[PDB]
Amino acid sequence: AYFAGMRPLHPIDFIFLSLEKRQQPMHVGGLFLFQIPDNAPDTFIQDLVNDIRISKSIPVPPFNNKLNGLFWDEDEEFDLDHHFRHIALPHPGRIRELLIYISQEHSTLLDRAKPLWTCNIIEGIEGNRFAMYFKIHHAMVDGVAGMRLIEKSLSHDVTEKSIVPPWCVESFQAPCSILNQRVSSSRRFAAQSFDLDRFRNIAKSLNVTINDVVLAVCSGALRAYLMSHNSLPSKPLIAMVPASIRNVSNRITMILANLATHKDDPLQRLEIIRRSVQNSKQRFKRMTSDQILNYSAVVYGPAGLQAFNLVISNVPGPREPLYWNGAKLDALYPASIVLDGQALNITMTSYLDKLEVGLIACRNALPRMQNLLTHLEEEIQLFEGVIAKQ
Amino acid sequence: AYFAGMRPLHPIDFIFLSLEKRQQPMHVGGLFLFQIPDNAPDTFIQDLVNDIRISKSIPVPPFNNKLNGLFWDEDEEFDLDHHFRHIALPHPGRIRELLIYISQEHSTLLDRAKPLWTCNIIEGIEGNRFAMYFKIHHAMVDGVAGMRLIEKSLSHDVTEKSIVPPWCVESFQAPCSILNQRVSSSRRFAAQSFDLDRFRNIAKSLNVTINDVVLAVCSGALRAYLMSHNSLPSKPLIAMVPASIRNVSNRITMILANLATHKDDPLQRLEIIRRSVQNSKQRFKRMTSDQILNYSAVVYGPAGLQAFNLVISNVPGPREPLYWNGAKLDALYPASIVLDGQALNITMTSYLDKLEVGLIACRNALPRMQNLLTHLEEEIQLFEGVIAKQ
Ligand SMILES: CCCCCCCCCCCCCC(=O)O
Ligand SMILES: CCCCCCCCCCCCCC(=O)O
Repeated sequence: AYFAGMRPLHPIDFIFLSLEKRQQPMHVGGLFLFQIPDNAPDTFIQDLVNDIRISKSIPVPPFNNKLNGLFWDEDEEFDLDHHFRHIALPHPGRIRELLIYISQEHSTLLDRAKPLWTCNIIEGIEGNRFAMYFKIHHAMVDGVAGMRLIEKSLSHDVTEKSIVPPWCVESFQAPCSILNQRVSSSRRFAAQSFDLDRFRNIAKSLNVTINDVVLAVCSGALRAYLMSHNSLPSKPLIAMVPASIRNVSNRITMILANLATHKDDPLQRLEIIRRSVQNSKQRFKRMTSDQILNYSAVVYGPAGLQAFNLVISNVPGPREPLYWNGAKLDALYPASIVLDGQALNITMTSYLDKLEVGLIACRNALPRMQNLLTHLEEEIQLFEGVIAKQ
Repeated sequence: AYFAGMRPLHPIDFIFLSLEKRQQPMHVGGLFLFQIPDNAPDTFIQDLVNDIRISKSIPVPPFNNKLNGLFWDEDEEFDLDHHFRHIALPHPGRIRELLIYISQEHSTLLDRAKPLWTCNIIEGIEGNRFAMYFKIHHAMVDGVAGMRLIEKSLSHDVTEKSIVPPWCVESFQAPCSILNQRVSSSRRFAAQSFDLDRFRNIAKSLNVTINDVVLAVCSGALRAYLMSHNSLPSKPLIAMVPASIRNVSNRITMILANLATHKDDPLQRLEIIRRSVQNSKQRFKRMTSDQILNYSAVVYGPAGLQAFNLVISNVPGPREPLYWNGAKLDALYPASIVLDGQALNITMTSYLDKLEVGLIACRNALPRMQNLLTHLEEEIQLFEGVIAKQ
């Protein structure tokens, strides 16, 4: 064995630790929005956190794993107050201020002396909700593995009562642009839910896929945002994009595609994007460790002359609702990684027939990045408008 | 493909690049001693180097490979005077001063902007010899892969004349000790050839393996050296050692073993070592990439509470002589890697029924480390003495 019980790091794990620097933390995160149960006492949160604070249960893997050289070792002294925070948003708890708080928290490095995760419970969200923000290093999980952890730790049964804390359960065509700039550590997170049936209706009317429509909505929104800052490149943006929107224990194949942001017509943009996705020869399967390794090298350590301007990621979420001690998971937003030369990341999760959009950027490279949420909505409306006339 | 022709780094490659720091370069080296041909003109070296300087031939892989992000790319502009040096040792060219020169050269980092190798030709060595010192990053080759490059680039035929430069051809039981100390970048290299038949005769007389005898010779020598500096630990040194001395395209399995340096009798030391090598349960095969990966993690990124005090490596060399433009390869010495917590490395190569010993150390952790060559000889003589009486 290896030091009696330890496990060597996987090469994938080691990539994300070696590439982490002050200016580019290599953790991912999930913003969970929970609806307080209809029949819950006013002390529902206080009691849930109190059960956590007094619990004698020990974290189960991977939450009890910590680094020891090039090996995963077991944490023998769980330090709750290192990993856990319970705070409240001041009245009236608007989503604006929640996202400010998450932007700040997503900026800070994880301490490598302890298991590489933290958990925030934020009470007082408008609309009778509370939030959990779970930060976890990419050396431990990517989005798909994170989703499996979510499904193991939460319940599909609204009646089941939680008895332990969640962590104890069971070739270079891309132009220069302001997106491609050295980054700071300070982040801006902008998140919003969209009804997936709007994209489904557009796809059916124009005889394309939902993935085609989503990518065209992103393209038009990026074109509008860049134009508003007089920063639209002459050549179109190139992006690493999914081949599909949902694809069986599977990570979706990723494709190098032309986003056609230099065209001024939405149908023209959609047409170029659809063809590019269909016909691109730079296709990166993510079914085997080696395939995932090679994809990770392309994306996080690309060779240079750049190859692409941004990554648009898709992390499938569950189709059936989840619950925490009876509280319904109302929304789930992904927060991914920015790094030098990639100051904007777009990641999306499908959950309950919603498209959960998580935008993460370097605060100083992309000012007012949150405007992209408005540009996205306006682009959906544009496609809906042209179909309404047709 | 990956950027049209490039190749992703192997995880093994990436370990040796990521762990390199100022104080611990991660290159290996070979010191080649050549005998000038009996019928050679006095301008043999001048002409060989001149043929190199004027050659229009291009390096072949791996010598034309260079880093580009997390990928191997092709070097499109070979810069001879970056990679190549021709110097002379001042008269009378003793081996003492050759090893001083190699100690200094083995201390310096390789520039990552170019292919990760350099070649030194040193003329004027005593005894009608010249030396080649070839430095190459472990991200490109380990010892066994290096030996295969040597056999491809040199000739087995004394009559064959070279027409191109060589690069164009075709659980924690180990005590604290001064060996286990943070290191500087400055190196001391101490190299010497021993007749392998002396170890063979000892092995036959005492009914043990040659590997058993070599390890016992190392143990007694290390005990004497440490005692001479009042630095012999009370507990025995633990070492990562080979299971055999020659083992088919194979890397020898490595074993965690008790060197028994706390015993004062050579036969006692030999007995403990032989049993430990036979019975140790920490055995690390190196037949597959995964196995080599895991071995590399143990050795170069060990977990801590250390596990071992040093590594004694064996790199098999050819059994038949090699030649360069008629000049016989008379001797071949390996120079390996020291790092934080491992200030001494012992590596050995079998060539022409000789045991070629290459000792490499942090200059400042182990003063007068070259005395170990004397202690090694004295230990062989000790075993020969006890057999002569028996
Ligand atoms: C119960 C603990 C679950 C932890 C889930 C953390 C969030 C999942 C990652 C979302 C972003 C992934 C980005 C990506 O890999 O493309
Ligand atoms: C023709 C170029 C050949 C380059 C050979 C360089 C020397 C081989 C490495 C010797 C030390 C190896 C240490 C080890 O891996 O255990």
